[PDB]
Amino acid sequence: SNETLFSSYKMGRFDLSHRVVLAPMTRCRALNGVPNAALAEYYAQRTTPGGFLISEGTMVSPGSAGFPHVPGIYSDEQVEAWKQVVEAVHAKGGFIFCQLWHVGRASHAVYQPNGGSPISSTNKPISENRWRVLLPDGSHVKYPKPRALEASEIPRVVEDYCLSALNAIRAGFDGIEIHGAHGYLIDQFLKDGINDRTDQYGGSIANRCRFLKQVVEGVVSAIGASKVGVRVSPAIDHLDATDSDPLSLGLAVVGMLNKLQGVNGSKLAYLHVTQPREAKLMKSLRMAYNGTFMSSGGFNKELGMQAVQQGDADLVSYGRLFIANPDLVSRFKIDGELNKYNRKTFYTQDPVVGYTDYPFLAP
Ligand SMILES: Cc1cc2nc3c(=O)[nH]c(=O)nc-3n(C[C@H](O)[C@H](O)[C@H](O)COP(=O)(O)O)c2cc1C
Ligand SMILES: CCCCC[C@H](O)/C=C/[C@H]1C=CC(=O)[C@H]1CCCCCCC(=O)O
Repeated sequence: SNETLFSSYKMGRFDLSHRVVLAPMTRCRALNGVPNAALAEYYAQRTTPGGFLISEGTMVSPGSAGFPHVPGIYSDEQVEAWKQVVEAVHAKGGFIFCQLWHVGRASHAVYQPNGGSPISSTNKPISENRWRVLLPDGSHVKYPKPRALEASEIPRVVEDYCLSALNAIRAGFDGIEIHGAHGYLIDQFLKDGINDRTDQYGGSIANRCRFLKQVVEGVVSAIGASKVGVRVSPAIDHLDATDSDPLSLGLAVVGMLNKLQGVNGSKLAYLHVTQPREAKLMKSLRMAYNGTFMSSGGFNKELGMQAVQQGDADLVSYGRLFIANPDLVSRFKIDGELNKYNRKTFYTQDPVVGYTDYPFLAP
């Protein structure tokens, strides 16, 4: 009860100076899928010594994008271009994980090779009321009808995750995070409100987890458990990703990861859980997971401070506030003022405006 957001922490290999984490955040500045100086600049600004960072969602294969100008890690060109961003982070003594991202059905023909259909667990489109895919021209259109995968096809998509993880390390990354949240590919298998499968990848809760299990297994096999994080969001309806019982789902995922750590012999870097914005559900998964717990969603300083003090979380990741405040860790420390975030420049392509030009705190 004497631990705070500013207490040091040992994350297996990595000795952290504090608990404030940069949440993964799509910003769409990686023009044409390739990272650049602007990304290096933006992440560097946000780096503190012993500070932990999570990169924006990063493509694992052609077709895995549902956003314009998001970066990839499947090609050599991408690997080489990422090096500057990581080196920049390492220079300032921070740690960085590449989030491995497949959007599944949350895509468009535009982002698909040969203009194909996005792949998912189901053939059902995302409903057309609340949700629209954003296109390179800035317009918003309806999500198309996806193609459900053959069972035989899945081991290949898992191999895409392996290569991406192997590239990430080769590019200098300290590790990777599996994006299994927010209604993207993995979540489309996890949630029974999407996964209408007949086979071993659907039905029972154990069956809905089988996809993630394999993805986590293959990646851990490739680069070691200690360099792997997993992000899930059991209670988030984004893109029609509902479950009949989110608490049982979360606990089935938590349970899966525990029972995997015996099979491997080593612990994962962390489990990353996002809240929408009961609170029993979070505390429940925490007690249940044997390892580091990074909690996310709607946090400020006081909430983040009390989460650590009470043992609800080891680490707390910040999204919206970290965009507006490159030196957020310092601002929290001295209880300083916070810059407000501008929504309009979240997903614009400018290297500077709304991206790196958020001012540091004055001396
Ligand atoms: C502009 C923006 C982009 C985001 N992109 C991602 C992403 O690529 N991958 C991911 O797992 N979460 C993404 N998120 C969700 C954040 O990781 C985080 O969970 C969310 O911002 C809620 O936390 P907060 O209240 O501190 O902002 C994004 C959020 C925002 C606002
Ligand atoms: C001005 C707001 C634009 C919408 C941006 C929104 O935060 C969506 C972000 C998506 C992009 C990548 C992701 O991984 C998604 C984040 C999921 C946010 C879910 C909302 C949580 C809640 O229910 O409070």
